[PDB]
Amino acid sequence: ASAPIGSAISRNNWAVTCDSAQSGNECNKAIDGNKDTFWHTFYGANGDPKPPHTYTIDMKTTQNVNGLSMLPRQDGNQNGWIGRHEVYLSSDGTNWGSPVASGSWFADSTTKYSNFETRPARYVRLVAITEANGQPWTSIAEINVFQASSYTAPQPGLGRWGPTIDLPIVPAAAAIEPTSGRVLMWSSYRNDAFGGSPGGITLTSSWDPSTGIVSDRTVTVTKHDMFCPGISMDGNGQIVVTGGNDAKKTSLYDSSSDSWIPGPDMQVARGYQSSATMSDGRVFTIGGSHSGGVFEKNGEVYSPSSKTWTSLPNAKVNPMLTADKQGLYRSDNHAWLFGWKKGSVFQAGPSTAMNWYYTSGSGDVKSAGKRQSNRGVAPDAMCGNAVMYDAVKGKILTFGGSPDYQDSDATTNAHIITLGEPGTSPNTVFASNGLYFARTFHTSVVLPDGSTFITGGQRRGIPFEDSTPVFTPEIYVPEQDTFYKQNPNSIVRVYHSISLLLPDGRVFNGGGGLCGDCTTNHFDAQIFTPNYLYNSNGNLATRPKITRTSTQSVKVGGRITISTDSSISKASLIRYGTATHTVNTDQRRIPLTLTNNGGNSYSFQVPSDSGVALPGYWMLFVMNSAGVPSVASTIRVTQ
Ligand SMILES: [Cu+2]
Ligand code: NA
Repeated sequence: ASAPIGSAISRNNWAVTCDSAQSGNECNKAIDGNKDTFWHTFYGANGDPKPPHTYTIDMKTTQNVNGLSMLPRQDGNQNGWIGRHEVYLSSDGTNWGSPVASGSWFADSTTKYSNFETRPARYVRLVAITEANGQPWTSIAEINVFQASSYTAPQPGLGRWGPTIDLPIVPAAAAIEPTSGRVLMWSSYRNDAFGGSPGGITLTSSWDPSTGIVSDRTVTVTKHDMFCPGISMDGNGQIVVTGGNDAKKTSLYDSSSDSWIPGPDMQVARGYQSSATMSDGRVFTIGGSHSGGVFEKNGEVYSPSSKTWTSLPNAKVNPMLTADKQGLYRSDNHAWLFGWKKGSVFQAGPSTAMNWYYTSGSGDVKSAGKRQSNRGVAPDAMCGNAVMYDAVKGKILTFGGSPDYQDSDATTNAHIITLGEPGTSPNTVFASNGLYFARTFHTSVVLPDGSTFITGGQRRGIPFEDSTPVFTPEIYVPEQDTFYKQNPNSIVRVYHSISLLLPDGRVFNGGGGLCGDCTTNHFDAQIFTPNYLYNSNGNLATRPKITRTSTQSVKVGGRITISTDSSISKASLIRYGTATHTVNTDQRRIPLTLTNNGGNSYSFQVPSDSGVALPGYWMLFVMNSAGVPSVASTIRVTQ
């Protein structure tokens, strides 16, 4: 199921307006309180007008609206079930403006919701852009509008959340399609659950920021239920999805052809393992005792070229196990892995013990000591996040998480780890004074500017329960060694939520739930707009534009020349991310050293070490002096 974020508004006083209504299926049937009556557009004898169909409400008075519920027709007929939709709010009934929510609802008869941030409005409009089976009609049994108890306007300078993207599924795994810029999400065998899966099928969905279209598709070709997997963008730009509900499979998503392809079977059955692209475009994986068995799952490496999985038995999982109360089932999951120099992989936690994984020979592991600082040794941080905000200086920021996967309190620990040469004990220090808010199951992304956006989670980890939520996000400014709160959101984002950086510099935050029947499913995502895109007056700043690229495919050590429309102060390369279960081994940022060629022409070299400039797709962003970034340019980096 799902739930609204506010309380239902009384329908005494409403005045409803519909585009069409068939006698018997009147406009008001949707607001009578009886699940048996339903509004229906013209049909048969009145003809068959196609969508968009519109349902407008006049509340008479101004409310702190925060949501809507759309219960479809419950008579077993599917006719009129809304697919594509849009929700608008008006204070006057004439000036609607931009939708507070839009997206697609799944083709079923469960109550559909639109949860969005609180906005005072007297009028509400729901536009049915599409019927779910491609029919001309729209039908609604009952319709409700929710309200917040109070209204507090976002503070200036702290970002803004909104709009809400409505999805057919709970996006528990996601990825950016590099060549298309679309956000790819998957659930499992069902749109809202994974439990007792027959395996072999995965429900996927995509959102296109350019066209605003949300679409879904069942993937059966790789005969893999992609829930709870390893995710890596390999050397060739393919997304490698391993195990999970089908513990030994490998599925490959090719962005170019926008197709799914079957890969070789892993050597070892795994679930909840982390996987990391290596300096040579290969994929390394270790642990994953959630699926395929609970035992010691040592390393394995995938070669895109030969299309084989090879076991690395001396790349031992043992030194990286946390001290989880549930033992091995949890202890080897979601390792904080980073591909580094010379086929090496660094493991930064969650265990207190950090390690060096080597991929030469039948593998190896070497200790890197302990995450610690002046305040002591850092405890296990299962579900803490790890972000490489400066791959050049080998900087990794670590935060939050808990000793045990669940039923454990989260912490505010935060650390800066600096990597050197593989085999060496990196330097770790505490980050400022820690997070403002203790959290676990939170997500994060490194922004164009090297700052890390931190959002969601709860203070005590209890999967599928939206208890002790943190709605106030935080941004860590590396240069200042300071954390800063941002405007809070209204949707709880705890277990199974995700975050990805969008090519326009905005953050896509969504998901949480995937517990079937529970009311904690969240079939959506919100957009967070960082203050870097707003000018002094709360308006959107003007963006520098990248008018030309010498090329869009470059070798490590290679050079790129660009022309801009305006003078730019800084530049950065951000590798395209993949996310699920708090793990994102794909994102990393490389700060660029720009050569001014005069005339708004600049050149830069892409780092020569492929362990720094890991092969795959990257977004190129340029910032003016004001700090406003351009929309990314996509650059393919080859080793
Ligand atoms: Cu899970
Ligand atoms: Na009704």
